Amino acid sequence: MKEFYLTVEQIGDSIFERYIDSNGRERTREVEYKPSLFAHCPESQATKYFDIYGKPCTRKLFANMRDASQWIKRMEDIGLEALGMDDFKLAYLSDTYNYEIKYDHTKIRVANFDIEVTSPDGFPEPSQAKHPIDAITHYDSIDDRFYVFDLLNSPYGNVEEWSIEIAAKLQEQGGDEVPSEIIDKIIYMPFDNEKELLMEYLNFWQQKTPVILTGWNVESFAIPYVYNRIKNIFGESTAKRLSPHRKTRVKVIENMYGSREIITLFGISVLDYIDLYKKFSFTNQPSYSLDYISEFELNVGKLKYDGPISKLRESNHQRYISYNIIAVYRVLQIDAKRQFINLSLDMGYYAKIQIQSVFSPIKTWDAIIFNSLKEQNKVIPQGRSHPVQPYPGAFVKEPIPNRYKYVMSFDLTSFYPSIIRQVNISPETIAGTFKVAPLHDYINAVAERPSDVYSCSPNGMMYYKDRDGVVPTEITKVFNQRKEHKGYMLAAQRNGEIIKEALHNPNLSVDEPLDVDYRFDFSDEIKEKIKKLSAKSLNEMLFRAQRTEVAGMTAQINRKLLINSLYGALGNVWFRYYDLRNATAITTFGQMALQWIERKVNEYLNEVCGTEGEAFVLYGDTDSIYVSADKIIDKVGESKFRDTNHWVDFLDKFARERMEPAIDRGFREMCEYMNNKQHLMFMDREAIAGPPLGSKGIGGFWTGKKRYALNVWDMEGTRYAEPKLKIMGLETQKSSTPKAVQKALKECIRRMLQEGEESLQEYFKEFEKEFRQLNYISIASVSSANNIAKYDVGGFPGPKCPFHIRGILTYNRAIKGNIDAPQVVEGEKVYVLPLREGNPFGDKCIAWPSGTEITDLIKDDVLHWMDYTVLLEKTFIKPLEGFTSAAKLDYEKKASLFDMFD
DNA sequence: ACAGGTAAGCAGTCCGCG
DNA sequence: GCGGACTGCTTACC
Ligand SMILES: Cc1cn([C@H]2C[C@H](O)[C@@H](COP(=O)(O)OP(=O)(O)OP(=O)(O)O)O2)c(=O)[nH]c1=O
Ligand SMILES: [Ca+2]
Ligand SMILES: [Ca+2]
Ligand SMILES: [Ca+2]
Ligand SMILES: [Ca+2]
Ligand SMILES: [Ca+2]
Ligand SMILES: [Ca+2]
Ligand code: NA
Ligand code: NA
Ligand code: NA
Repeated sequence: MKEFYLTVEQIGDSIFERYIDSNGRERTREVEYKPSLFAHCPESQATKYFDIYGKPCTRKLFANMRDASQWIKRMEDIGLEALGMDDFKLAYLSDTYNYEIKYDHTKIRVANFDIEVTSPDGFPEPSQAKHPIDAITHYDSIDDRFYVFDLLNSPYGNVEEWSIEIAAKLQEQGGDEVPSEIIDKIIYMPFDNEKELLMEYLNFWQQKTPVILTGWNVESFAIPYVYNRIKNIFGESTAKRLSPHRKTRVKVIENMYGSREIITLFGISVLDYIDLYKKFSFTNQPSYSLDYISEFELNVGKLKYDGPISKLRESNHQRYISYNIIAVYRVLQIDAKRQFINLSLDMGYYAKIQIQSVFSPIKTWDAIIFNSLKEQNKVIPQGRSHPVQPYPGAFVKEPIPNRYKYVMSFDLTSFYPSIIRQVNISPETIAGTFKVAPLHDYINAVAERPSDVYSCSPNGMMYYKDRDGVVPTEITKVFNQRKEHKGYMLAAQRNGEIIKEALHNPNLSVDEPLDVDYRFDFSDEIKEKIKKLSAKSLNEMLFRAQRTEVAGMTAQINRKLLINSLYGALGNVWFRYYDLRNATAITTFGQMALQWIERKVNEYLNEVCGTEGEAFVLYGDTDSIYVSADKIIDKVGESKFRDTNHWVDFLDKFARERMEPAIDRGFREMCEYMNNKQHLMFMDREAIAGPPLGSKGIGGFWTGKKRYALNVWDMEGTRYAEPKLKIMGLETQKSSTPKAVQKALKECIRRMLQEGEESLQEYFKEFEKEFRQLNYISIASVSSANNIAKYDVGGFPGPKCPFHIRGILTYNRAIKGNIDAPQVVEGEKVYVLPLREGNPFGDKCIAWPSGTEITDLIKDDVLHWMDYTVLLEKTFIKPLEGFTSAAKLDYEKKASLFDMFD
């Protein structure tokens, strides 16, 4: 097989690499890499190398990387550009691996670990590591085993070995319900003293050193705590054994009081799953505890336990260890579903960067753009500094608040990247400029044609229509990657719906879940089968379908992020190729395109419909349009429509056969107008929304920009079995909204769009009535806690002090002294509840770390002093008053002029 | 340092108000 | 007292 790298580091004049050799084994080598840089030179000295702008350059080879470094400063001290890849690590990879990398993931050692640290004080700061490490569960992907290290003797209590048969038993049987599929994979190792455990762990690590190291929060707690614990005991040179090269870096960020550290283990790629989750999951959770996340992702128990975690070890060491093993498996289960590690490897090896670099799109693209240029024997420009500076983005139509029974939406495929490709925007494809007319003249096709020669943007830029650009080239490649995965995804979604309608005719029997590749649309033979299967087999398929979908989603939504981030990069001063001319060429062309098609779509429906001057496009954002379909339906009337499914099928057909064709002609013209390289402005139907036939449901409404809700029946060709709401911007979608309120608000909306005014009213009267019975946590608000101290002003709120921040301050006063209660971590999120006039806390509200139930010290008090009336008005009614006001309804039946009969 | 702009809602502060 | 203009903060849509 082809050789591929594992980890790479630059240490002095040496580049340490861990790789998998031609045979398939893991090796490690030191290399005094001879790097190269470039200097513009006289054309009289023709050569093989030229920068991206065609100017000739000379290559200088250095005896070692340090000389190449000093040469960069010298050129800087002279005032001349020093071209080429300045991060030698990348150069080394681009050099060592002159080809597309095909890697064997079963060869990459992926380790997952978690540690437990009992602590009487409070959260045991890893900068200190003053408490003993009493448990480590480490899973190795090549061994496929969980290596458990248990400390039986500690100054906080001595316990008996952990029982694997007790652990395996069910909760209901006094066991731990440790997943059966991993019981035979556990390797238990009890230790009599902490030193032996740590020492046995280090040797373990040397034999099976991780290439990729992950876990939940391992970077902020596990890794650091282990480093300083082993360091504060066996000495610092021992602590450095965690690095296959014996070199570590400690980054100190002593945020105000208390000190937090970040340890860098050279020769190792650390992918904290929490960071992988926040970047690739596309979610915004009120809490980020593995417990909360596992629940959200896997829908499993809450790992229940009696006393406080600080005493879990002594009273029930049996469960303590079982819970540590599970937390490790939990992250693994999430990964099998989300597949963020696979994504990371894919990207890392595609770009040829250290794997952990996938957290940085700028470095990811610099590597890509760099390699792609090295091929053509070109020299990348030197990174220059630029001052931060604002620039226009997308256009967003101001919508008319109101309801909208029938609405049809259209969007553009990979907009900004497409625009980049169509216009050929790239650092070296610039041709010049042109006197620009007001953007609205291009929108209205009044302005003279920009260029007859070049590709243009309404922002004034011109690019070559012939020559191709690195940016358009490399971005298109990942776009195709994005396209393949979205196809697999929508297919799996289309299958999920086929199974759902099936779960209506579950022909009783004991059957087998079919053998199918859910990425492809179900064949006719299978569709014919399913219909007979039962809930047993059917449901297993639905689960497998949805797992396949999520998998594709991950792969596609993230290739999207990456390409969209290349556009972003262009507007960020640290990007080697930063340039507001292109960034703006992009966004400006974007604004034109949307408003251009807005005009078209309007002209086309004021004609082949009738009424002229009417505005069909009611809303729009960046690259989308929501076309009111009322008239399209009126044209034919409800008559011919047998059922809901009919007009929906009618609209689909109309959008695909009529709408789009016109729209395609609309952008084909705009393309000529700008004389762009290649037409790539593809706008397809998105949603088909309306209320179920003959119902009082308004089926759709808006309150303003970025705040609407539609009753959708088809989304990009997926015809749901049951109508699915599409809500955006409203409180039901915000993580700051109490769980109970989101559920309630969404239901009020469901009723609004689907059933009617009185349906909405009924539910409102009921929710209000039982509201006070809700669970305190389900109705608490959530917010992040930044700059807690800025307004700390002595335990009491300072000027302009934010509400939630005020809540915190009050909390620290109710636990003031009790250094045993949970603290609020700067940056983390917190639950927030209002307090009625007069309370021992003495303030408007109180706030505590999210995902956790406030400690028993305060709980029963805040539970009493809670202010449901404020919670109900601020969180539920106010927002609701906004939805119905825009919908032109009332959640509460207003007294009528007829309230004198009854 | 380490993708980007656009934009809504809440809550605090200051000010004009018989 | 108390709405309204403006700002700081948070969070969602593209
Ligand atoms: C979601 C998102 C969009 N955008 C911009 C660039 C997008 O091309 C533009 C339109 O957004 P979207 O419509 O969300 O996405 P898209 O056009 O890139 O892709 P598709 O619809 O095919 O899934 O908004 C960002 O810059 N960053 C983001 O994170
Ligand atoms: Ca833990
Ligand atoms: Ca869109
Ligand atoms: Ca789009
Ligand atoms: Ca054209
Ligand atoms: Ca189309
Ligand atoms: Ca689409
Ligand atoms: Na159970
Ligand atoms: Na059936
Ligand atoms: Na007309």
